[PDB]
Amino acid sequence: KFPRVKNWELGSITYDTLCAQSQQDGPCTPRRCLGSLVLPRPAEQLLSQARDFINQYYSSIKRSGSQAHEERLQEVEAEVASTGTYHLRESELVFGAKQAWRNAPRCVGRIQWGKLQVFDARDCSSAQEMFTYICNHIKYATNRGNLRSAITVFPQRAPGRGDFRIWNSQLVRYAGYRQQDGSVRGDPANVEITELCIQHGWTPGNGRFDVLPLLLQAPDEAPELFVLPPELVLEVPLEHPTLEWFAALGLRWYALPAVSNMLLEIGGLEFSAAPFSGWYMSTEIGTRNLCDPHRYNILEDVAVCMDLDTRTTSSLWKDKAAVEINLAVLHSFQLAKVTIVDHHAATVSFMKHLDNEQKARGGCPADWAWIVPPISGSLTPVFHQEMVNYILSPAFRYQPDPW
Amino acid sequence: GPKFPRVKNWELGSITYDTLCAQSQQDGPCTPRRCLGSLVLPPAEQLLSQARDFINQYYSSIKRSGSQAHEERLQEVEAEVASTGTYHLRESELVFGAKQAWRNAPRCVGRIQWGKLQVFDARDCSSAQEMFTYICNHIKYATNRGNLRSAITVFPQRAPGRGDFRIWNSQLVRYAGYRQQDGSVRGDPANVEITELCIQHGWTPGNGRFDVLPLLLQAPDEAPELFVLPPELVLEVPLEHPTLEWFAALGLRWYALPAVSNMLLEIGGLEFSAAPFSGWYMSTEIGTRNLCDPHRYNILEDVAVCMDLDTRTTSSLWKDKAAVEINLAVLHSFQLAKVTIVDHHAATVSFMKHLDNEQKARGGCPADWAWIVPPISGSLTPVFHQEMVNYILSPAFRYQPDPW
Ligand code: HEM
Ligand code: HEM
Ligand SMILES: CNCCN(C)c1cc(F)cc(CCc2cc(C)cc(N)n2)c1
Ligand SMILES: CNCCN(C)c1cc(F)cc(CCc2cc(C)cc(N)n2)c1
Ligand SMILES: CNCCN(C)c1cc(F)cc(CCc2cc(C)cc(N)n2)c1
Ligand SMILES: C[C@H](O)[C@H](O)[C@H]1CNc2nc(N)[nH]c(=O)c2N1
Ligand SMILES: C[C@H](O)[C@H](O)[C@H]1CNc2nc(N)[nH]c(=O)c2N1
Ligand SMILES: [Zn+2]
Repeated sequence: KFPRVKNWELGSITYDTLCAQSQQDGPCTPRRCLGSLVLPRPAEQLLSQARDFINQYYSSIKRSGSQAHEERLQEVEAEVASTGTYHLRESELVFGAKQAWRNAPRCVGRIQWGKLQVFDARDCSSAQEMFTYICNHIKYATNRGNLRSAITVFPQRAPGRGDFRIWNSQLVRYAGYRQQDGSVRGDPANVEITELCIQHGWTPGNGRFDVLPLLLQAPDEAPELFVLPPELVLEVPLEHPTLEWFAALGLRWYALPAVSNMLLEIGGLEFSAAPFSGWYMSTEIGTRNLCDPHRYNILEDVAVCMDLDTRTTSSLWKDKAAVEINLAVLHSFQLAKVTIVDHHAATVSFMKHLDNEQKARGGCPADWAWIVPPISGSLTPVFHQEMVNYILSPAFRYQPDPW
Repeated sequence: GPKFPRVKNWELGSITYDTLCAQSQQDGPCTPRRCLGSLVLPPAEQLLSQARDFINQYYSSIKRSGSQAHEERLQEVEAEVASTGTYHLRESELVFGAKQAWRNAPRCVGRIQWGKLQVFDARDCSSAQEMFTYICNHIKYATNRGNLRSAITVFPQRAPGRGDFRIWNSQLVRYAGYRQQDGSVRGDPANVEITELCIQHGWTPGNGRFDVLPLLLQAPDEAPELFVLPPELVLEVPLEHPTLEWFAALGLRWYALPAVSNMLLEIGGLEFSAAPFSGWYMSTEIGTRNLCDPHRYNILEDVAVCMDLDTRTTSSLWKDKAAVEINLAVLHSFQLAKVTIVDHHAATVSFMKHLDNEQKARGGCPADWAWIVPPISGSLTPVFHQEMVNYILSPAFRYQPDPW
């Protein structure tokens, strides 16, 4: 049996047959659905994931079952048989990274999946070197406001030894300073990484938008501190197209969303440092990062400037302030010529992606709770679209924090 | 930690474990290999175990579990089943079961109110005309001149070898949907089919955007029959906006009483195929889904044009700004008309209080995140940041096939 998938706005029906290729088990059983949880709770098998991945690569280039195809499967068998592991060709790595993005059920930006610059950094042997590669990535990805998707791939995990790791969850993060009295100055999401930085010797500031240094770690070594050169870190002050006092709030955000704590798995190999970046969807900044209660939490302050009736929920002051904040983000990014996409444009392009994927592959793994944006859900088309969530490889996965 | 689902609140950092899911006898649509949580829709000795189960639940609820009364009720149930193949619920069993079915409904955000539910027994009903008197009575009590009270009326259970009692309409109040020559719809496109059924059974149609439909009511093994609700029983609220003076000119309105009439109520294996129940609205149901879905009244562009927004580019957020104002108009006009309504901020806050009560009372609460989170301003409400475990418990409200 294959899932019947319905869109309730159009009345149309598809069948997901792609999920039959699912590698791994998710959190759900017939007795209870755990879909809304954010986090999850040797050689024969590395070999089979390797074979499987190599079969996909050769299929992708239509040279499947050919000479090169069997010689490569032989290489993999011969390398695993004597070292217990193997290595990807650079073009196999490029294919894997793009497929890992393609497969990410929670990503709304997947229409872009084929366009991704891949920097091979597997020849790194120190924290210093990683920092070199990280500066290259940021300078490349930012491209003065004209953002380009990219991923840098540091050396794979190895049975012996500790992992290459970037300790920060993103390459650009604002410090969060826990005050005497429990309040937080800056981004509350970053209190622990901020504390790690200081303790590994960083001199802190006391702003709300102090860009953190990076903690980079080469195997079985103490991590090292590196400051990003400020001219590499593009930022957009926030203002509103009609509310003149908004700029006064002194709010801002960085251009480049570069996730750096996830693990990339391709054909059994695991890449524990492989930072990747695209461009922001404006609700991530306008709704979540600035309005979440446990993040910068600015709703009430804006509502008061707007001079709204804060005393009651039913004046919808929250809803109103949130819309002006998102509009400020969009306006400000467009003004500064920095790539951003609104939640309506993004979800329309994601619907076109579902359709492309339906033809290309027979389905598309999608996580409905993550795909529908955090404001105006049912005003976007994805809300009315049933989706099927499941795990395909290559994949991005969570991994434990290295400390 | 323990061997049950760990549940996290990401805003507050707190953790619970759901042990209630262990009580689930019925499976849902998910498996280890894929999640189907976002899909809208996924006996003999068999009756006996559902019955025995429900009777145990009843005796626990009255703290008389294991008692001689408890064991005599079980034998009473097996006696009756054994000789007729079915059995009857005591009155208090039916009240308990109705409340528990609402308590159990994973998609309902209003469950903080579950113990406060007025249950009309109409298990004696025996004609379509009589079902109509009960329904009028329900609408009268439940509306209460604007001060809405939750209620369910329960009609006779399925019975082996006799047809069912059915209310054909999906709600007791529904606006007509008239299919046009040009292929569009006047009124509510959700009601096209029921509207066409009503006409085919002899209703003379209107041609307004808000024509109240008649009810089609079917007694056992009979063609359904048509009943027009007297207009003074159907309370309606004209929509205006607190500051946008022109909003009233749009002539939009909504009824006071949300009453669902097509779900099956299942209690200890018995099936109440007609058991309409009503509460009060949460404002986003009307202001966001009913008035702004593309496939419903679809008014967002009309309202944004009147507000003079730039509807030619997504990035002006015209949709979000118009939806906010339509929601504000629904809240303001209900308040003004003194008709009970609840906004999505108050409703979700209260539902978090419900989760905390149920966590202490039963060790968890089955809940369907995609339906509990409201269709605007999702992450500005606390439910967005609450993980939720979804499973089926009984007594239950269930979907059932349409009778035609
Ligand atoms: C091109 C512009 C892109 C946009 C607008 C975009 C949008 C998003 C958004 C909004 C999320 C949810 C983020 C959150 O709520 O925390 C997300 C998740 C994700 N995206 Fe993207 N994305 C883009 C590019 C990329 C790229 C280049 C990759 C990797 C090569 C990627 C992989 C992911 C993954 C793995 C997730 C899931 C994160 C998790 O499980 O926590 N995306 N995307
Ligand atoms: C008292 C005020 C109540 C409020 C505010 C309320 C709120 C809601 C909302 C917003 C929904 C989701 C509707 C949708 O978008 O389709 C819903 C679903 C539901 N509520 Fe309520 N509810 C209330 C009372 C009741 C009562 C009195 C019952 C039954 C005794 C009930 C049983 C249900 C059920 C069974 C569902 C979902 C069934 C489904 O669509 O699959 N609720 N509730
Ligand atoms: C709190 N969520 C988990 C943190 N995390 C590991 C994360 C992962 C992502 F893929 C994406 C994001 C959001 C950042 C992002 C990343 C990318 C590549 C594009 C984009 N528009 N936004 C966070
Ligand atoms: C409100 N509905 C009835 C209350 N109730 C559970 C009950 C009533 C009886 F008269 C007798 C019994 C005992 C079982 C039994 C036995 C027989 C022969 C018939 C019948 N209707 N019921 C239960
Ligand atoms: C896909 N399902 C839509 C139709 N349907 C069967 C339905 C069922 C409900 F319980 C509730 C609703 C929503 C109406 C409602 C019903 C009640 C009792 C209270 C309230 N605020 N709102 C619809
Ligand atoms: C508990 C809940 O699943 C959690 O808050 C999720 C919901 N959906 C989300 N969707 C996106 N895009 N990002 C998120 O962080 C979350 N958070
Ligand atoms: C496809 C998707 O599951 C469907 O549109 C759901 C989503 N969430 C919902 N939530 C509520 N309260 N009501 C609904 O009708 C829906 N529809
Ligand atoms: Zn599931």
